[PDB]
Amino acid sequence: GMKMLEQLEKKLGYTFKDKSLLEKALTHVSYSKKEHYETLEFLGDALVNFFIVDLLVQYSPNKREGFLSPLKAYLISEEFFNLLAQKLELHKFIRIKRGKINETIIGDVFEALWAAVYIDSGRDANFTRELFYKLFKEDILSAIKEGR
Amino acid sequence: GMKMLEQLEKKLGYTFKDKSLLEKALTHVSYSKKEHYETLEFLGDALVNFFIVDLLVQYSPNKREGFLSPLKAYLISEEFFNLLAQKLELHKFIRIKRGKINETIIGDVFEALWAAVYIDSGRDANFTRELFYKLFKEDILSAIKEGRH
Ligand SMILES: [Mn+2]
Ligand SMILES: [Mn+2]
Repeated sequence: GMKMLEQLEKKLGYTFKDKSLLEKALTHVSYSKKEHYETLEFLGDALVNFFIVDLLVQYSPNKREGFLSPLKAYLISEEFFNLLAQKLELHKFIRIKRGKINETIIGDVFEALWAAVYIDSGRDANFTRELFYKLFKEDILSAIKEGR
Repeated sequence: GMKMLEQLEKKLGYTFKDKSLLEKALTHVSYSKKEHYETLEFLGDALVNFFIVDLLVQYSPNKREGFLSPLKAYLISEEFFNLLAQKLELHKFIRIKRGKINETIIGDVFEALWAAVYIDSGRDANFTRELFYKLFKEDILSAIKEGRH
């Protein structure tokens, strides 16, 4: 919606039913102490961590946990979440006040977005995961084979 | 006086399409080096983590990260995981060698068990989620209102 949201949604590849759901995920507490992303981030943290270990398990030509922890630490790293975030230019949609966006914050909004997509889609974890793979399964896969 | 190998499906309310997927989850290295639950439990960690957290987020009274976290470390602890497995008599079904099973293998088999369901199901996160909740949604909410840890 609005003169902005519609554009994040086309990059996202998903249009929301509840627009304020999307907005809450992009909004820093500095902007609204009443409706900001902290709780969605909490959810999206577990959600995304799940999406990525799934790809990790599914792929990865080595299956011992001893191999899986390292790339995993990377794939959930703030550095890698910023990488995927860049594919949506998320810095551009975040709602913030007295202060500037960060990698960390971009990292937390990213988890928040996915939690609201999950929820907005009626808590549809299979669709959400696929949305996620459409967008990022390519990088995640290139990552695993030692992609800087 | 029957149903030794399993009974566990009727507990879960789910019949596996591939039995060796359920077998794999309940199998520890000491019994089978070929297929033990190691990789599933890795998945299962992340799987059950999200089931619990999703519940936590909608049902806890305080939606602040401050209050959610200490509850969350409880609800995904081996201790509590065990209390969830006791409802499955999971120990009963584990294919483990020697005499020491322990509390770490069990919550781990608990973890690898909901990952095997996930996968057997054709990766249906939603169905697996509800299947999970039908069995423990009860105890998770409860534990939220008492608030431990
Ligand atoms: Mn975060
Ligand atoms: Mn574990």
